[PDB]
Amino acid sequence: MASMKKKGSVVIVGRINLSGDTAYAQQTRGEEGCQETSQTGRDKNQVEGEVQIVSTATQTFLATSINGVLWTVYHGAGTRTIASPKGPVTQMYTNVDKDLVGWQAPQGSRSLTPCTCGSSDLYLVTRHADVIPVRRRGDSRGSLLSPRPISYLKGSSGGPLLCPAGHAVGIFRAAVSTRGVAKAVAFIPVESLETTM
Ligand SMILES: COc1ccc2nc(O[C@@H]3C[C@H]4C(=O)N[C@]5(C(=O)NS(=O)(=O)C6(C)CC6)C[C@H]5/C=C\CCCCC[C@H](NC(=O)OC(C)(C)C)C(=O)N4C3)c(C(F)(F)F)nc2c1
Ligand SMILES: [Zn+2]
Repeated sequence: MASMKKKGSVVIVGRINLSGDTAYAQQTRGEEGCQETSQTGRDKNQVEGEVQIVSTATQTFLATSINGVLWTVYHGAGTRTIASPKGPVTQMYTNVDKDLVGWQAPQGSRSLTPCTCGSSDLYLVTRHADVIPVRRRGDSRGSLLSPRPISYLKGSSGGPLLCPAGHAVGIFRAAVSTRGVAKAVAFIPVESLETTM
């Protein structure tokens, strides 16, 4: 028992900048500092924006602030704490059935508003800051207007699908792949997050 290890914290390592006319990824922490911050859980970096790039020791993905909660996928974060200036922060929501977790949104983040538009013309934001049009096809599915190899979507779970007005419609969960080409995506609808809240 004496040598039983602790899994580290999720760490914010960058963000997707949507504040201007041009979407772009920004790295805010390199690999070595990420490893150190995962073990201590103490991240003194200033957080900005709605979409964070996050990492564990073994995986990197996205997390999205909606109504004061930073949300991501359970298949990325598990039950992990997130690093913050005051130390590790415990999840406030965990739902494996939805592939969903959330923590209180970091000080300095900005939150998206849940969409009430009832629109089916959506936009997926990836970890490379690509803004991909997606037609909504059901409660939890949308089609890519321009299909792409799954390589282009890998690492973007936890990112948002947005409506034309920039509201949050859902959280990207899984790619529907045929022969390595993503023609559609599965997402956690924001209504599911609102109920969890
Ligand atoms: C115990 O609790 C659990 C444990 C494990 C779970 N594993 C789950 O699925 C896994 C992970 C998820 C994935 O790869 N996600 C993305 C990503 O980027 N992840 S990632 O950031 O790289 C990351 C791995 C986090 C670092 C957006 C994808 C981008 C590219 C696709 C790559 C090819 C994979 C295609 C596959 N497609 C699929 O399964 O499609 C159907 C329709 C569902 C069958 C798919 O997408 N995935 C398979 C799910 C889910 F299914 F709910 F998602 N729940 C879980 C609950
Ligand atoms: Zn909307």
